[PDB]
Amino acid sequence: MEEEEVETFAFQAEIAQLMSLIINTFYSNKEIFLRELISNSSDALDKIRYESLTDPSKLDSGKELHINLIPNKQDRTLTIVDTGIGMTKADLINNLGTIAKSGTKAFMEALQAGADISMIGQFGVGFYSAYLVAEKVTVITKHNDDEQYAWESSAGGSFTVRTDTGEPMGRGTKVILHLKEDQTEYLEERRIKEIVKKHSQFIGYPITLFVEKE
Ligand SMILES: CN1CCC(NC(=O)c2cc(-c3c(O)cc(O)cc3Oc3ccc([N+](=O)[O-])cc3)on2)CC1
Repeated sequence: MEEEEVETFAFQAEIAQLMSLIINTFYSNKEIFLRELISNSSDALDKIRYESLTDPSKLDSGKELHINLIPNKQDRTLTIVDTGIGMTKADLINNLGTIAKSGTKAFMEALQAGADISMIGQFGVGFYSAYLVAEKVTVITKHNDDEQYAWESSAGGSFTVRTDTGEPMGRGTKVILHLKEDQTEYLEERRIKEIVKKHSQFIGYPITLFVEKE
């Protein structure tokens, strides 16, 4: 029998409030969740690109800087993979839920008052837009300085972090959105292409959509 250690963390209170607001309120324009993922991937890819200019060995773990979109209609997941700089364990714990974000309160107030959900990116809390469409999010990540880790949450106020025993990634971050049953349009090729074209046209890294043959 294998033994695996898990650590469970509480979300910072306002982040938990925001997650409940995002999950339990209807919003139109939920398609912007993908813009937010691609934008975060692009930022991570920038980080490794710049780091590699001085230290080409930081690319030992993979030279290609790109984003892959992987819809899976069998398990109702949409996976966004990038070969950006990746996150350490401490980064996941800190950056994905335990540390307050200065934009969370302002954003909840904006939203309450009728701001379009598209505004979320501006408030620095765009990652949480995943919960517009997903009931559960898993973030698997590998930084050159750390082992591969998995973060996961179904909201409800906690997340977990564990060493990832799944398929090794060279470097980068994979976000797996377990979509809500009414949000399966985001597994369709045409819809994904539509929303990438509408919202993610100036990503300066290649993006490839992988479509399972029907
Ligand atoms: C010290 N650490 C600091 C963090 C550095 N890594 C990254 O920035 C990073 C981000 C991602 C990264 C990613 O490649 C895709 C994503 O969809 C989300 C990511 O991380 C984020 C986590 C939180 C937030 N947020 O809430 O604002 C935004 C992005 O992968 N690597 C690595 C060095």
